[PDB]
Amino acid sequence: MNVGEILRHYAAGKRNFQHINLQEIELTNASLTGADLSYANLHHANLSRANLRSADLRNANLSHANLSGANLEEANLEAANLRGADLAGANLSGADLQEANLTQAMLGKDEDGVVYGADLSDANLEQADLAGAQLVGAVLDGANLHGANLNNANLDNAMLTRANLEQADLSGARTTGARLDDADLRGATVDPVLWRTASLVGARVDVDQAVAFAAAHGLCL
Amino acid sequence: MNVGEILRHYAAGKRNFQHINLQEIELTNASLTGADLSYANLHHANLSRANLRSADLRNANLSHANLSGANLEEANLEAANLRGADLAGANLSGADLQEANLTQAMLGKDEDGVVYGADLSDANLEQADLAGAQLVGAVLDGANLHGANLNNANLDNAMLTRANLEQADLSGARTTGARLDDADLRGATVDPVLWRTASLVGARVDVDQAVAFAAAHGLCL
Repeated sequence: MNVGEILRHYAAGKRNFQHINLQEIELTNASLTGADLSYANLHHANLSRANLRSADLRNANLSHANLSGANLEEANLEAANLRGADLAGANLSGADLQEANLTQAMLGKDEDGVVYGADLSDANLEQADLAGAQLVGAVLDGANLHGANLNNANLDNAMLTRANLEQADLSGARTTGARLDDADLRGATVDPVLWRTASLVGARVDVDQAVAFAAAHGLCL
Repeated sequence: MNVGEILRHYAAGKRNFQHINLQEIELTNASLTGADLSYANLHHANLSRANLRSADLRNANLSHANLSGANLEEANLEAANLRGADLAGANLSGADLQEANLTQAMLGKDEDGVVYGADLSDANLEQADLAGAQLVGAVLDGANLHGANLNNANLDNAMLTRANLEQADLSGARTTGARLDDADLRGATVDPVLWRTASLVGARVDVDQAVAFAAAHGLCL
């Protein structure tokens, strides 16, 4: 569908656009709140600064899409393909992102020196795949990351306060300056470096993990 | 016995003086190496800078004695009464001090600002009573403190590297700047502050203790 047709359809009050193929489209600053776009094809699309509050995008293809500064509050993105997408500074507060594919995604940019961290406060990321994602300065306060895959992700200066990290895999993840106060870490897989880098006041941990903390500050068993 | 008699007896080669009453005597800079003084009464005596290398003083009464800078290398002081004795700067390297009473003793003075720490390297202090002793800047590298009582003792800036502290009671002990690298702490009773003050590289610890270390750096279980 082209831009003229779909703006007419939205303006007329139509909201069900599920499975629609919209690959490579240019829609900077567009506003399409409450839209049903489940299973839609949006590969390599430009959606910089768009307002998509309360959209349904479950299982949608968003690979290498530009979403810099976009609004997605309380959106359904369960199992959505976001591999390599540029989400620097975007607002995803309270969104459902369980099982979502976020491998290599840009969720916190420091490219020019300055931090453009994405907002993920209170988001559902149960079992989400974030392997290799860049989250420099991102804010994830209170998010549910039960079982999430964070292999080799960049979490430098990221805020994870009060976040549920139970069973999350952080092997190889960069955590220099990460802020994990009150986070639930029970059962998460981590490197010892984490214990020496992250702020961990109130962090809820396993016994295994507390011993690794001790060992990371030089204690020998 | 008076000073003239006993210097004559030592000079003639006599060495067995066990149980002798020598209370309040003035013997500064005296040299009486290899002497048998087991069970002797030496309450409130002045022995500043004396050489007593390899003496047997088991069970001797040395309460409030001045022993500042004295030499006691490889001496037997098992169960000796040293309550309130002034041992600032003394050399007790390799001495047997098991079961000894060291309550309130001065083993490291900072009275005028400057540290006069006593030397206890490789000493046997199994089950010794050190409650309330002042050990500012003392050096106890490799000492055996299995089961020693250290209640409310001052260990500020003291070196306890590679020391055996198994089953020692450190409740209330001041440990600011203490150096415990490689020390065997398994089974010792400690306050959480210790974990935030002492240097603990290689320190051998219980699981209980490693969790207290974690908890002392703010982790919540």
